[PDB]
Amino acid sequence: EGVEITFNVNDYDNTLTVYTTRPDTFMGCTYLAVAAGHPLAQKAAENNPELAAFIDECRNTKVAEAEMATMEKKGVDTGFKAVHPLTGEEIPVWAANFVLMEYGTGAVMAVPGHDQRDYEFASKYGLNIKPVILAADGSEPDLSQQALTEKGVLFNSGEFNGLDHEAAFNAIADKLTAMGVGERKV
Ligand code: MET
Repeated sequence: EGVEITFNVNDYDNTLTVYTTRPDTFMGCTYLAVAAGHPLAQKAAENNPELAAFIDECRNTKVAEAEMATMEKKGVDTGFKAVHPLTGEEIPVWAANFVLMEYGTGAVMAVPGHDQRDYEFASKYGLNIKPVILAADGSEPDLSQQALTEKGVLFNSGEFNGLDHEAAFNAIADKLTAMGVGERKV
């Protein structure tokens, strides 16, 4: 059980769609990551040689999911901005070597405040790291050095503040659904 979530992207005729099993952190989404082989990444490749090079470098490295906690994570800013549906604010779309086309939409929403892979990528590239879950003693999480990986009560999540994990999961899934922008999967 998770959700597909659809973002519009400024100056791009298609949409971006992401799967996650953690809609509860969705207010903490500070950027999107697409596979090198993804249509948006290659529409952008057209006016970007750094990305052309990166895409070719990736086409060589057969990155396997199980080998990923090991590999140097790498990526490039596509230039495209996506609009966060709940928030209204623009977030960068990056191409990343750790996102694949084979399984999934070839795109992922990232919450570096609460997923460690996400935290390492954002640390390395200067992307925003947003706390939305509280530590288990109900303090603000320490995000000076690593991601707070625990499930917990949301904060700094607007209308969703105060909700525990299961309540957040449903309240944010239901909202994205009522906005016709999200879909539960079984
Ligand atoms: C911060 S936990 C959720 C983030 C992760 N990228 C996911 O889509 O599940």
